[PDB]
Amino acid sequence: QVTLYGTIKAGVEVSRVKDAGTYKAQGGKSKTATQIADFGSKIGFKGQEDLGNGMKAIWQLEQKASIAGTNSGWGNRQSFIGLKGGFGTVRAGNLNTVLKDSGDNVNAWESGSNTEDVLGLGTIGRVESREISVRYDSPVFAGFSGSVQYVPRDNANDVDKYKHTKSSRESYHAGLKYENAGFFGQYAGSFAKYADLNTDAERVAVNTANAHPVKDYQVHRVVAGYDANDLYVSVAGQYEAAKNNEVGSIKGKKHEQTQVAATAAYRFGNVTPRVSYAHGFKAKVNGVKDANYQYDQVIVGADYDFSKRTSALVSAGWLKQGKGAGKVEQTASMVGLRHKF
Ligand SMILES: [Cs+]
Ligand SMILES: [Cs+]
Ligand SMILES: [Cs+]
Repeated sequence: QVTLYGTIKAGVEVSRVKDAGTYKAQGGKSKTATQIADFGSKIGFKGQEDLGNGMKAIWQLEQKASIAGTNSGWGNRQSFIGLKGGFGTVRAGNLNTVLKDSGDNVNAWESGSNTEDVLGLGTIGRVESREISVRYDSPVFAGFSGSVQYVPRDNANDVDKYKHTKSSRESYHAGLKYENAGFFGQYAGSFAKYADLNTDAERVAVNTANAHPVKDYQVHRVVAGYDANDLYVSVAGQYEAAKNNEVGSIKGKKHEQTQVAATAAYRFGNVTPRVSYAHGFKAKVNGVKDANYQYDQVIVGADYDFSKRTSALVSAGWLKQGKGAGKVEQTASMVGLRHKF
């Protein structure tokens, strides 16, 4: 058995930015942008084969396939080969991170790439990635499951494979989840002894232009709530910390940020109204308070389910980043359609 699957999703987004620094027009306000945008349409192929003993071969090849014609590539969304059995599941390939998977219970919103941070809880998801890795996922037992995942040094830095001149960027990913009676709680995190961040505090490839080497890179996320009975509520707490590891005056000093997020939704027949709030507290950068990283956002909207596979989508969002006259405000709304096949 071999299956074709995917999601086609798109809409029109209206957005405005209030940034004193970049816009001379009155009040620091940009013009209003109106755009047809793909929301992340994708297409996949997957299969499994019973090997006879409660064991199965599994594989998946998933790709970005925006209906705007902007992606190219195979295997650039989660794609793997593995084996599943009484023992649980083992997979190797371009795999979601345990943090990336936990992101499903944090940020349910659909948007284009341009509005990811205002029509979605983009910022909290900055720690989420796909990685060339191996992963183990346990069976569920007494409502408990866990995952363990690893990125090899020579996958994190191909160039240095034979010369171990740069310190290793290998990383560890792990998670622990409990479901019972509509209640859920999970822990997800990662650790990298050495890593590299851009200024937005996403991880980037070693030797990327303006990458900032760090050491002791750790992320911790806790999410909890209730999902059942037409009611959805969740709350997430995230902690990110590292040491400056770039050679210079600031080497060894502490970076850190705490983020939180909350979503609630109710199902009214075919309509699901939803609201989300998130907050980034002031970061510590080289051991000093930095309110450029602080943010506050709120998103409201609704899905209308024409069918189990097809929804109309609407949302509106209001985001504030930084403090004072350096601050950026983004407002946006969209309307959209989603079809899962
Ligand atoms: Cs998205
Ligand atoms: Cs991300
Ligand atoms: Cs990556």
